[PDB]
Amino acid sequence: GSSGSSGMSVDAVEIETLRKTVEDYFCFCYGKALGKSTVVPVPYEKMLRDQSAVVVQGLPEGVAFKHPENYDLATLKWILENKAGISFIIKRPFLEPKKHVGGSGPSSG
Repeated sequence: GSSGSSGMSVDAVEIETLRKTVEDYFCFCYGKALGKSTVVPVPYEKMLRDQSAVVVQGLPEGVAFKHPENYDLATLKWILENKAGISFIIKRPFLEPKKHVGGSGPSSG
């Protein structure tokens, strides 16, 4: 058995929860500008190499569009604060093959 079991900080669940909120947002702005009825996952890996297909506005100073995990807890809060303003401009959809029709009806469980 364990003697001095050391869990995780209580505030930790915060810094982690914040990164998630920002992660989704980027998806909302991206999918929203596309004109779809659902959120789309922003391909950071791709956007990183090619920052033209989709632009990002409403960002702070001395910053650079990147994963919401690379930003310090401090910065993270900012994004969420001035998020309502953050916008996304789609210049062109990345190059990728479409997916064949399979099963409709997205659910959780």
